[PDB]
Amino acid sequence: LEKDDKDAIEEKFRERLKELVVPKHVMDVVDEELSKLGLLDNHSSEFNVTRNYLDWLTSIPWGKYSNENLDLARAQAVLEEDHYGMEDVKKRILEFIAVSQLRGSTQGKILCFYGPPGVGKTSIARSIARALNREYFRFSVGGMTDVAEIKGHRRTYVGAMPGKIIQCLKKTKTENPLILIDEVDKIGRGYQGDPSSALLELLDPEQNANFLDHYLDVPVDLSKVLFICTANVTDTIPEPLRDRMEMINVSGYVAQEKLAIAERYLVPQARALCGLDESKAKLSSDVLTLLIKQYCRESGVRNLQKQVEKVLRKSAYKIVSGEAESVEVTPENLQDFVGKPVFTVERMYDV
Amino acid sequence: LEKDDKDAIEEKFRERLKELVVPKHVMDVVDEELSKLGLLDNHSSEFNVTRNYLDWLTSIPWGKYSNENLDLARAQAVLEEDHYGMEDVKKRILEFIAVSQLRGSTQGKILCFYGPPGVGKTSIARSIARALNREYFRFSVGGMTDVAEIKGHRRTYVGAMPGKIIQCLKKTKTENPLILIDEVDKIGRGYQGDPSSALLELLDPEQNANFLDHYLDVPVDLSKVLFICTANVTDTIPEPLRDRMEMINV
Ligand SMILES: Nc1ncnc2c1ncn2[C@@H]1O[C@H](COP(=O)(O)OP(=O)(O)OP(O)(O)=S)[C@@H](O)[C@H]1O
Ligand SMILES: Nc1ncnc2c1ncn2[C@@H]1O[C@H](COP(=O)(O)OP(=O)(O)OP(O)(O)=S)[C@@H](O)[C@H]1O
Ligand SMILES: [Mg+2]
Ligand SMILES: [Mg+2]
Repeated sequence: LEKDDKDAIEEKFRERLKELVVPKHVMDVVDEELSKLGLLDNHSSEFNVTRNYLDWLTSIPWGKYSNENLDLARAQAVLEEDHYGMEDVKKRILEFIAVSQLRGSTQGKILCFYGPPGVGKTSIARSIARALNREYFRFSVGGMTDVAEIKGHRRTYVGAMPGKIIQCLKKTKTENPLILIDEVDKIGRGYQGDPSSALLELLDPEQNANFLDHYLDVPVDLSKVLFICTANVTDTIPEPLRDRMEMINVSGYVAQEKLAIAERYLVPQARALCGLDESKAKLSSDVLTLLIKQYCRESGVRNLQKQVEKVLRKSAYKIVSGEAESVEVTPENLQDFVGKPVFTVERMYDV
Repeated sequence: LEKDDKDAIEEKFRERLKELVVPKHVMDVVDEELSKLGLLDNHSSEFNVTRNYLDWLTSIPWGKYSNENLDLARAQAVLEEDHYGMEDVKKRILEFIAVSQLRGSTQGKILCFYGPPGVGKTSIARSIARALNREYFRFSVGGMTDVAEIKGHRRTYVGAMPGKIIQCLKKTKTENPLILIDEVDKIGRGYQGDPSSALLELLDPEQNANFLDHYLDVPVDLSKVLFICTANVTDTIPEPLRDRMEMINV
């Protein structure tokens, strides 16, 4: 077993590294460690750390890129297909694809939506990632207070693994994932190395190219990512970190727009969810108008979500074991069919 | 000792996996960990760690569904006899089962109760779980501050164990237990990682499907669950969290 066994894996790391355009910072560090692996007995207690370190270091993609759809004409459709309104964020992504159409190679940026809850902030990134066609990911940071998740540990410790971003980058083979940090403003104070101190080193647009996770210390390029971050309010963020990234402000909706979203997605979205059908559980557009005028006039689009869902489920139970084979919601019933209205119709002096 | 060995623990895990209908995603992580176990020397700190983490990955049910009852009036009996009145909630759950019976497969939701103390808000939960047949579980959050309790720890720490809900879930084989958070108003805040920062990830009606626990990183779909939350006065709850979950006033 002089040439057997060890030669297999040592060749294996070659093969997996062949196709990549390995950066020169790494290519020195790799092969000498492969030599060190070639020296020692397979059962040597260190061998299982080195065999691990290569398995990560051979595996994280190095300059491999998932070519993105570039034409914006077709981008308009898919960007619109799954959300309505929100024109300014649509325009910002259109600008980004425009620039990337201009200067050849793909390139990243950072952004930070923020605004009223339920505007659609978290609900868009999946759409964008389908739009550009760069690989999606998501990574909530809410309440996190341990920097190790953004960094990893030193590999001296048993079982140490690289910071979460590297696990992402392995799991989404392309080098330019659409990372989506989330709920940034509610990130915790860990009272010993809180994460806000960490994030600045990642998110700085110029310094980002040399992020260095503690586990495998070799620098990784990261300009290509398109980070996105969201928060319902933008005061908790420390001042420099607030400086680092653009703050698009998602807008709250208005009752014309609420009705607009209503017919297009919401009612179908839940009618399929409950299994009802057209002509068995019909809703007038005037019922949808009245729900907004009376029962829900808040900036979000969750509240109306719950009204228009409950209105269906009442009909659900009212059919399957009730006496009517088909409900037909009409305005005359709503005051009882959903509860008493919140908003009053301010009609005091008609005389 | 029945010849304890690498291939034996590898088998017992493998056999344990079969009945489950695992998501294709986590199956690959398990297959890598299995090879990494087999190569690893038997007695070493890395080995016992990785064996433990793989044990947890097999222990979590994947796709098991304790049967949800379907009959309405027969459920109405068990929801009526042991708690007088409170027509609102007894009507709500009845509507919900009417839907779940209608659209085939079981499906979760989320909701919350609020009102004067002693109205029975906590009392009704176990009656519900007996009515719909979902396995019960409860865990007060009152006064809790350490966020890790609902998200575990990194697993490279010596004794780290997965967050609370996963412990709730391994013990009761259903993928759809009726978790019953209690006293949401009085979660700890203002000096350590607020649990409220974390709860949004759970209670998001749709995004919960990729809840991601620190210990076992692999996303844990839990959309089928039926959370319930209680709080005698609905003011201390920060607004974004109050958005997620429909209020009901006994
Ligand atoms: N223009 C839109 N079209 C369709 N659905 C929308 C739109 N805007 C918002 N939504 C809905 O908003 C819901 C939640 O989206 P989210 O962005 O998660 O809400 P949110 O604004 O992130 O609130 P948070 O979680 O407090 S930051 C989803 O059910 C979407 O369907
Ligand atoms: N309709 C009812 N039938 C029978 N017992 C009831 C009813 N409503 C309330 N109770 C009683 O309410 C008592 C306590 O119920 P709880 O739900 O704990 O009250 P509570 O409203 O939860 O108050 P908390 O603990 O401050 S939130 C039990 O002894 C029940 O027997
Ligand atoms: Mg959100
Ligand atoms: Mg109680």
